[PDB]
Amino acid sequence: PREVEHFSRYSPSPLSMKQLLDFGSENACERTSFAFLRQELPVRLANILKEIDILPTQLVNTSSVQLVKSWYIQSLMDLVEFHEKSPDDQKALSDFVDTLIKVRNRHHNVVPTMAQGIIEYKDACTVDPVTNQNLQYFLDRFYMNRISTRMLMNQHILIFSTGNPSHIGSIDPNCDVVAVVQDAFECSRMLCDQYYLSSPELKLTQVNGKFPDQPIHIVYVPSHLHHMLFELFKNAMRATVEHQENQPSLTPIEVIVVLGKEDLTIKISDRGGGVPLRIIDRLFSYTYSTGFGYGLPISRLYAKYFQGDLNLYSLSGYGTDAIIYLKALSSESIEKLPVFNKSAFKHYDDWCIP
Amino acid sequence: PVPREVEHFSRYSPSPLSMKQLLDFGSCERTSFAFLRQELPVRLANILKEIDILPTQLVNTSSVQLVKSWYIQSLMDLVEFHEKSPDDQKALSDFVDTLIKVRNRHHNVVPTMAQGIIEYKTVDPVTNQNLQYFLDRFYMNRISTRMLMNQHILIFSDSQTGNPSHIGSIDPNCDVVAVVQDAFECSRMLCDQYYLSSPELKLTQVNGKFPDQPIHIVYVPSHLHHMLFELFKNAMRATVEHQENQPSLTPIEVIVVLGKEDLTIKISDRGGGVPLRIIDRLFSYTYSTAPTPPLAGFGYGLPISRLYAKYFQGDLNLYSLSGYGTDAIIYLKALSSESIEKLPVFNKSAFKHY
Ligand SMILES: Nc1ncnc2c1ncn2[C@@H]1O[C@H](COP(=O)(O)OP(=O)(O)O)[C@@H](O)[C@H]1O
Ligand SMILES: Nc1ncnc2c1ncn2[C@@H]1O[C@H](COP(=O)(O)OP(=O)(O)O)[C@@H](O)[C@H]1O
Ligand SMILES: [Mg+2]
Ligand SMILES: [Mg+2]
Repeated sequence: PREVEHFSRYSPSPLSMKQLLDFGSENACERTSFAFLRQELPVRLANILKEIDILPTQLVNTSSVQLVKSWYIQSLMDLVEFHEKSPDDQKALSDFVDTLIKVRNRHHNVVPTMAQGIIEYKDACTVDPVTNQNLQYFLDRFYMNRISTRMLMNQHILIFSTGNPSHIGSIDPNCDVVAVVQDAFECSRMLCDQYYLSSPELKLTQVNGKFPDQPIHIVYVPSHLHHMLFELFKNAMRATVEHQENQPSLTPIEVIVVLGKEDLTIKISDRGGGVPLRIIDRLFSYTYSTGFGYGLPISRLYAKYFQGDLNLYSLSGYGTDAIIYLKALSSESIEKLPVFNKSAFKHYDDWCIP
Repeated sequence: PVPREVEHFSRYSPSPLSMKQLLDFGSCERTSFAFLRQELPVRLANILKEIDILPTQLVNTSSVQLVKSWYIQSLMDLVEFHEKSPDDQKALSDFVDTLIKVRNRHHNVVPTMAQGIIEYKTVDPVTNQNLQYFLDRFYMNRISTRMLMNQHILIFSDSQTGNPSHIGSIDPNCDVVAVVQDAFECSRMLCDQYYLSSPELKLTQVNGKFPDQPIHIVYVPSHLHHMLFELFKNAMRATVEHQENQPSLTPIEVIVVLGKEDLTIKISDRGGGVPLRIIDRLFSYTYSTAPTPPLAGFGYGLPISRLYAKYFQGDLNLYSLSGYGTDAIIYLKALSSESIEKLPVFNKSAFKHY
């Protein structure tokens, strides 16, 4: 409808982790957050809605994609309804919390519903290299967009409706990185043991280049950090178990946590045989697995969402290294947000290739 | 301007050869002659076109104008052979002498081109992304024409037979670990002159392809040596300057792994790492954190080394943990049939790029 095209004319406004903190830690003005989000969420919903229409028709027409599209247009309409209310009407502040909760429940199944559309589409139809590349591009952007809107909405929900008191919404201002590592390792070990009757141990070490004795803390969303580590541990454990199938014991998964001036980096090392350089990129493809191959690409989105990153490099025949990079300063942890614009629409032989 | 024969031969694509094919004509002089007399002018004319569209204040440096002058003469020298019959023995022999002449003429191309970049700096090279793009293609083109000519010279000349165990410059049974130790020795001796000390080598090897067997592939040892040498110089500089407050130096650790498709060499140091932010700057020509002078300063080590790795469909990557150290990693195809030349082509696509 009209509002999809109207609000798609705005570009999304990215926030730093620091802004989110500074706002909601001490002042936490419910009026301001409400005014901000009733504008911002529609803009981000409308932007990704426009981008959906660019997709191949037999993909857009799947009941899956039509579901996502309709939930989004529905959420966008719900929210826009609050532009007529005043920030001072509290039946409005209160209903907005409720509307956000409804919206978060409505999008709960967005990821797998969209994934089903893709799977349906790829199974059924033949896909040019170009189109399969556009799908990757689209999905990184669609899922990033959902990560960002979930982030914003939960901050408002948790702060003004409640969660952990040590945290400001979903943000932990003193995130104990090492402890998130151990916790994510356990979730993985549980599943590994409950499936293979065995699992590698953790060998973790840490270096605080900043204060060489200090425990390692940064501002971060531990939930996001947990998701990345968990997925990387699942992979490293499965690879270790399957590669050492003829073994008495499993080699340890080795992790090092390092804090430098501007980076926090976590390197996870396994001796699970690796994969050939030829295959690496396919790992980060949404439909590549050997339980669905969303681990790597989604984890990489969580890493990138605040200007971090996630890389794999492997020694085929021996093992694999996964590195997570996170920004160390909260001021530089700024959302990486897709905007639908000339440059993006455009995006949808140089050397001799073998 | 541009001579007719350059215009003409640049209309062809170069033809990528594999290491296997290069090996093989060391197993008919006529046929190498028929190939090279055509191919070499094609590769020279292609790159001469790209030089032609270089920044006019670059193209007009005495250095670049001189390299252009050279590439033109070599092309003509070679085109003069187009009339001769491949079974004219005086021709075949004259052709060898010409390749020797041309190789001597091009001996100073690399430093002459770099010098021109120095002079050119009314600009900033590290940031100029067209200059980087051209430099990758220029140097790769040089690597490939030297390789082709040396192969012919070392196999068919009277006077230059190269290493008797090699076929041309190709070692069909390259002892990868022995080249690692040699490269490390060279770096060690340069490091000592700058620091009166240098880290030690700790090497491990895993042959997944042929367990317990020494590791061999078909490869050009001089290229591998160049790559290893440059990476070891960086690891040693980084390690020493970072650990200068400690009673001793942590070793540089190297793992060599032969897999089914890949040979992978990982070189890990504890030299303090670099922020993720400047990683890609590291592969930019002329980028250095050392003052320009030699151990470091010209900033060619990384981009050149990566060129060598990619030339035969390999690759070179750096992953760093800022505040701790860096992993440098080389990938080479383990099969000679998959080791195929990676060559620039000047065409519509390449032109769009500038
Ligand atoms: N550490 C690793 N060692 C070997 N292969 C790995 C590793 N991590 C990931 N992979 C490979 O890349 C693929 C994708 O992982 P992911 O994207 O999480 O999907 P899924 O876990 O469902 O298979 C895996 O199916 C596996 O084959
Ligand atoms: N192993 C390493 N550890 C820390 N920094 C490194 C490492 N390798 C390379 N670098 C950084 O990236 C830069 C580039 O290396 P290179 O391209 O060889 O040029 P140069 O050696 O002339 O400085 C170096 O100047 C250095 O600052
Ligand atoms: Mg997984
Ligand atoms: Mg160097």
